[PDB]
Amino acid sequence: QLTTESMPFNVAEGKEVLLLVHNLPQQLFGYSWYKGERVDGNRQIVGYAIGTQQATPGPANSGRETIYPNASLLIQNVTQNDTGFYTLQVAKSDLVNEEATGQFHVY
Amino acid sequence: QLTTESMPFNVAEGKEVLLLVHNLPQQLFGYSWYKGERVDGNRQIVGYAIGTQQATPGPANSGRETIYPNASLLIQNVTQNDTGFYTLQVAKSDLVNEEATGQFHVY
Ligand SMILES: CCCCCCCCO[C@@H]1O[C@H](CO)[C@@H](O)[C@H](O)[C@H]1O
Ligand SMILES: CCCCCCCCO[C@@H]1O[C@H](CO)[C@@H](O)[C@H](O)[C@H]1O
Repeated sequence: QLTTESMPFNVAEGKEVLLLVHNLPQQLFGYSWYKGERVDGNRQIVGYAIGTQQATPGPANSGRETIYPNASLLIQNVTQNDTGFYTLQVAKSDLVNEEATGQFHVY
Repeated sequence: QLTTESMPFNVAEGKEVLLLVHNLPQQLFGYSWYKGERVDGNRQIVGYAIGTQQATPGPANSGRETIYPNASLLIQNVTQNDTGFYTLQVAKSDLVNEEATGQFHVY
């Protein structure tokens, strides 16, 4: 149900990409974005909490990402390193969290 | 820092095992326990809120689990399908969460 997609799906090097997000839940505490295919705090880019509206970088944060209040993740001056899979956990207050994976390709 | 450890490490099928949890961070708002090596809501056993004490069964819930305020998980009438790996996510209120993976062996 929860999905993410990249606009565009194919991204020239050095140009922008937007990771969009769809079918969020009714009710969420916040979002966590991760590089690659699985939830892992060693590959966390950012945590975001809606109520205070508070982003915090994790270790995988490059400095070129911007998370928006609807979960969307912008990346500018994208690099070969950015290419491929991203992963998004929606955190809920009842601890039953939802997760999604998407990607884009760099050329 | 956050760790988990099985007691006992080897469990006779039909007996009990207790998953001890050490070094909870400060400023957390709940727990998730997942079956396996990875955080993944498809194999979740429970999400638990520490303020309200509500434990919510996930897909991987058997009925034999009991979860404590300090995050420890007891499992009773241990089957063979309970063997191996369990993974813990501590939900932090900055969403810069933490994870831990321990195991046990049935016989
Ligand atoms: C280039 C950066 C501009 C701002 C990025 C935020 C774009 C908004 O984001 C989009 O909004 C739509 C309606 O709210 C939703 O349907 C999409 O799923 C969502 O990701
Ligand atoms: C059947 C008994 C179940 C009661 C809950 C288990 C007791 C809580 O576990 C306690 O916390 C940590 C590991 O869990 C350690 O720091 C402590 O030694 C341990 O007593």
